[PDB]
Amino acid sequence: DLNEVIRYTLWSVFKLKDTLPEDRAGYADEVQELFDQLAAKDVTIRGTYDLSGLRADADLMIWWHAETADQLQEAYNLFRRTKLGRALEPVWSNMALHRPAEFPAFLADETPRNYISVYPFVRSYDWYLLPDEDRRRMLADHLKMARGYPDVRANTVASFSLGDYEWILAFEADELHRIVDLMRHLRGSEARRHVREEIPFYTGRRKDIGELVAGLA
Amino acid sequence: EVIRYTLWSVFKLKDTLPEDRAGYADEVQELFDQLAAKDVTIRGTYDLSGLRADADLMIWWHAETADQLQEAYNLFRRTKLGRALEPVWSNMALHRPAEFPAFLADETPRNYISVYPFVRSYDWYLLPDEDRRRMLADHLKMARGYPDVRANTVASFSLGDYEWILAFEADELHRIVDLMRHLRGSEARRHVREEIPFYTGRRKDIGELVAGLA
Amino acid sequence: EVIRYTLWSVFKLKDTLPEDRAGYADEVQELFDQLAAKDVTIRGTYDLSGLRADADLMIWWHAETADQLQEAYNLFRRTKLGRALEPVWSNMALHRPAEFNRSHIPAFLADETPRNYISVYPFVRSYDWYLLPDEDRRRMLADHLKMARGYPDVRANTVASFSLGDYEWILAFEADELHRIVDLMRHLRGSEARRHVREEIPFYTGRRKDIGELVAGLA
Amino acid sequence: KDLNEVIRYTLWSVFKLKDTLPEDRAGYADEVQELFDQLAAKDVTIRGTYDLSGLRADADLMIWWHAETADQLQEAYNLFRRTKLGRALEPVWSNMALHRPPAFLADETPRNYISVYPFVRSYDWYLLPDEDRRRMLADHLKMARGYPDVRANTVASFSLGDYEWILAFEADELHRIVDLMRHLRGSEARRHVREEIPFYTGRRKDIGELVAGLA
Amino acid sequence: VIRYTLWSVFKLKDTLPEDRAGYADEVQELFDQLAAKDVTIRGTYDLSGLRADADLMIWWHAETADQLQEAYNLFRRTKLGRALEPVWSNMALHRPAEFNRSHIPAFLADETPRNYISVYPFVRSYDWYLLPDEDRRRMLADHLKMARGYPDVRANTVASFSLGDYEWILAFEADELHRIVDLMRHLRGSEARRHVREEIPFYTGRRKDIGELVAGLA
Repeated sequence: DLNEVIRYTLWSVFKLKDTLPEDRAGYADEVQELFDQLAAKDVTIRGTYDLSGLRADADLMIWWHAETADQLQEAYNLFRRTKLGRALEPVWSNMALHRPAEFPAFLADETPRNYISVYPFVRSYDWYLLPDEDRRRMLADHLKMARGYPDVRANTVASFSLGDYEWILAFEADELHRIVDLMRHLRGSEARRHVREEIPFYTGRRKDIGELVAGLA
Repeated sequence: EVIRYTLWSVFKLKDTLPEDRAGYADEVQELFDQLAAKDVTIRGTYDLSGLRADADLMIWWHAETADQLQEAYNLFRRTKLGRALEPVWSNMALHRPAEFPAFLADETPRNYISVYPFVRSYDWYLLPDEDRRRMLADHLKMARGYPDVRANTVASFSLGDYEWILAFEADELHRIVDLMRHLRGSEARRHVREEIPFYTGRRKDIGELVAGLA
Repeated sequence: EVIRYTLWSVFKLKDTLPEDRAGYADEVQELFDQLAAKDVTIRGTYDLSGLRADADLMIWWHAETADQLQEAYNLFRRTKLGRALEPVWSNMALHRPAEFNRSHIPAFLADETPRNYISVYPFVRSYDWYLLPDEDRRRMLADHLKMARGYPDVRANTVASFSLGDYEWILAFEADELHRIVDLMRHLRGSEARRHVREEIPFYTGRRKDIGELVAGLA
Repeated sequence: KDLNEVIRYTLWSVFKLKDTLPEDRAGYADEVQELFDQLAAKDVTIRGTYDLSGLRADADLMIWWHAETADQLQEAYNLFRRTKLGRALEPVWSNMALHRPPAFLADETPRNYISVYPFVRSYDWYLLPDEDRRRMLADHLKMARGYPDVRANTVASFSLGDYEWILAFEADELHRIVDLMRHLRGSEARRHVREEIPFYTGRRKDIGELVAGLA
Repeated sequence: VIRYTLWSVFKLKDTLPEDRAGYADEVQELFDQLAAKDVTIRGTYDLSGLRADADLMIWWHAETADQLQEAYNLFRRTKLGRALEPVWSNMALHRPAEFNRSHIPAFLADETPRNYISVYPFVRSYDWYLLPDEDRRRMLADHLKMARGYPDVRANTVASFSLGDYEWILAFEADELHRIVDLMRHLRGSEARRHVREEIPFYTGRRKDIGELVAGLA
């Protein structure tokens, strides 16, 4: 059903060039105004996240999605023209596209969650060549191992050929330690034998842009 | 016979372009026009911004000699736009006969591009000829469902850090994604060492491209 | 089962501090005092300089929530000292239940007595480690404890960091004699768990110092 | 046998533009040529200067120089960095090798193009039975015989830097270097390789034309 | 018996002044003041040209890590220090060998000057310290035997576990640079080469007095 709708999704991570000015009046309002105008074009900002402290080279993440990649490219450059954007250096910006699963929470469920963890993913070279039953069993068993974490909202979106990775993953939860515990628990899944890359991790706190701007150095 | 070198040059903004960027695109378009008189072809300029944090612009250009493309590259870096950009990745390749090119036979424009380098496993070129022939033929068979994606694979041994540069051009971006996902099922995936960075973006005329960058 | 987030934040000098650095340390100590009043604990500040070309200072701070540590981090970056520094590596973790013991208090909350030196590094196990039969992992973890019994003067901290950053665990070792940390690490190269390691760098090692003497001694 | 007894250190130094050379760059090339002339009088040979621009984003210029001692090449390197051209450049990669038991001593005839890269063999390569190493180095020689127009240099660099060998290929037709390298992918020695990048490929140019053509 | 040793590598931010009078004198006076406090500067080395991202290395050692940290920061306040960017600085100390009873590191026993140096860090394979003791003893004995043809290359092996990213820092001092090259090539035939994970960066250069070193840098 919702697999026939096309939705590109972009996670854009920035770090402070140094700090924001002591007088940062208008910084958040300008960005909120941009986000409001993007919403008129059905470009959705799902959240802005404070990453500072949890990573030395990242401070802010924007999660935005739209029907086309071009809309998100325009949004990205318009953000970089804001006063806040001009105080930031781009760090990591990766797009993904909802594709039908072989055997999406952000489109079905918009209720806010306090924390997020985002990371890219690359499977082993053998993974897509395995017998269909191997991959089906392993993807099924990781679902069963995740059933104890219904409070963690999981997104896994295809990114082949949009960048350096195969999937981008995003986990949303109201309690940060539940993301930690989920990830630790899934280390016991057999699919862990078929992983090549899963960093960088960008983890932080969802905040409204006003509070986000006020809190950054 | 027909020697053609092909170069993909990727740049990122030093910061942003000035608010008043009048003449930035015109100067570059004038340069591309003069290069055309020298049979240096700009196949396209592409907006990479947003899809990568450390890249904003790609130029795909080709010529009969590498020297012509080096000259073109330096002339571009002297333009106002070139002086607002930092070089990120610039890699040349050369059309060579296949063991067992669409960018020269087909010039019709496509909306989107994906460019990435490629390095095979150490033993790939040592496998029995029939093994390579079989896997290369089977990846052709698997790509049959995507005739709307125009593929180029160009040899780059000794021109840089890689063995091949690949470029995929399509009017619908999701078709490039779907092709790449589908070819993950080819046995040739067992003989791969490197395939990044990926540079994917939207083909734009230089005026619109310059206007849209931060 | 009490949640405590712990953060190690590493910085390097942009250049040097000014010849006149009056009030640099005082401003930071005042911030640390205000944070302590809000139950944000600065366990230590450490001089890393010289032992690493790209690091000079580390702060170990911990609190009930990640958010409190994010606020502390940004407030530190606003100090004069903070504005003279470039962030290098900042990684958070928290104690979670061990697989094979019933301890629920991490060592750093149980023992806060001061130690002269520290070594901090992240850790990532082999892909197969958590897939091994339980008894194998139990045995190898038991053996690394047994091999560490000759080093009771090295205080060890093991805290989970899955999904908070690029790693699985953050480890910290606190000792009054720096060579005892070296000798411990060398000795544990004989543990079979070494066959199940993927990543364990960067190492940030240095001398615990009061912020006044730390600021005075930096270039 | 006057070949593998004469001592010769060889250095490949790669630079990139900090940004761009000035529009008025008169005297830049002449100052460098004057230095090269003074170095030749001290038996420091500049085998070539090469335009790498465009073929790599982080490289514009390479100098290949060689001398009887490493110290002479260190002096040459620093003197170049004091020229106006040198002060407009940032060092990128500079690696020395030492001729141990090469055509850069037997053949001075210019060639239009160069490809330079470092090399590290598998950990067990030097532990293989001598027959295996003899066979593979011999077969790889056989595979290169169709490319006599490509001049090959392989120079030991153990302990001078991060590598085991530095390789340099010189040819008048750039496509012949490409074709040689592709052909040698069929050599058994390819099973015993750990590292072979960065590649620095470019066009040999006199310093005047090189300086005029850089951004 | 405890002696920490530190190798600190720097690169020029750009160049030194054309008139750099006083640069070397200030550093030499710092070295003299440090020697009065039993902080030894074993050598300063010109790395330039042999590496694009390094120009100067200092080998210094002292009874405590803290003394070397102070020395490092004091050097960074000199005019020369302020013209340099730190690149790589790694500390180590001699610890008892597994299979010999020597307790004095070579660098404390022999300080006669040598023209050239090669310094690099080292990390063994994950299984190396898990091998049967006899296998490790045999391979270490064989690498000593293969080095017997190079008595003119002075070797130091110091432990660096937990002080940085490595297990050992190695230093080789010789009057003829080609002898270091030849030693390393020869030891590629040792069985211990099957048990290596990391051995770069290599910092190789010429020992110089600080005056001539400063004079020769760009």
